[PDB]
Amino acid sequence: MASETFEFQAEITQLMSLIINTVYSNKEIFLRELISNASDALDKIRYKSLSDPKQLETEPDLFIRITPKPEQKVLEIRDSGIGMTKAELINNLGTIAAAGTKAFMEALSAGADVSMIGQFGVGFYSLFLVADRVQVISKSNDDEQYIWESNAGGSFTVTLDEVNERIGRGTILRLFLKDDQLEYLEEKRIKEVIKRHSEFVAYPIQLVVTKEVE
Ligand SMILES: COC1=C2C[C@@H](C)C[C@H](OC)[C@H](O)[C@@H](C)/C=C(\C)[C@H](OC(N)=O)[C@@H](OC)/C=C\C=C(/C)C(=O)NC(=CC1=O)C2=O
Repeated sequence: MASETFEFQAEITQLMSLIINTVYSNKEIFLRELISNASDALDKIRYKSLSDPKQLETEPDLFIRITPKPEQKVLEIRDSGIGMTKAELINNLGTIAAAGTKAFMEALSAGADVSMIGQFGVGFYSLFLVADRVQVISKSNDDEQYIWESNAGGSFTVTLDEVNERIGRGTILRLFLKDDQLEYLEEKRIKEVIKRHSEFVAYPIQLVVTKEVE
């Protein structure tokens, strides 16, 4: 319940500020980036399990799941991958990405397409193309479930999770969509973005759709 507050390394702050404010036209690339991250996390729990099969037991099903939450203007991207500990959330989302953000920012200033962001290993931050706030909710086998929260400002919070559904293992990216990016809540649009940029994914991609019965 009591949150802890941390400062972003200056370079990450710089990268986020640029992305949340950019008028780049191909914002849909965020979904490919987050699906790729989900796939990586799943690769890692699968590989870890080769020599430690009990690691799968916390969530035997390996999947990527996409859930639009229209009333809240939220889009969730979930995986049952390896997940992240508290220390991992703090270090990797707040500091380790710093250098990668610098080289990528230099490439941007030179004319690189924002879509290159994954090749510089900082594609997580592409979520700010469509969202002005994010909660990363994560459960590693090695720690409790935690919430990392950022609004692209210079600081982020980490809080022990006593408010969200239990995930057996893995991560939820909960995107709070900008008012002009609500198209990414629609089933039709989501399918077309997946089919276009994520053709070769080794894991099931599940879409959770809410429909009124008549
Ligand atoms: C190859 O590893 C990747 C790294 C190196 C490093 C951070 C990996 C991380 O180390 C603790 C875990 O091993 C890994 C399993 C966790 C994820 C991929 C998370 O995604 C999900 N769904 O768990 C991702 O998002 C919340 C966290 C950070 C992503 C960043 C900063 C990024 O921008 N791009 C990156 C994409 C990557 O694939 C990246 O830096």
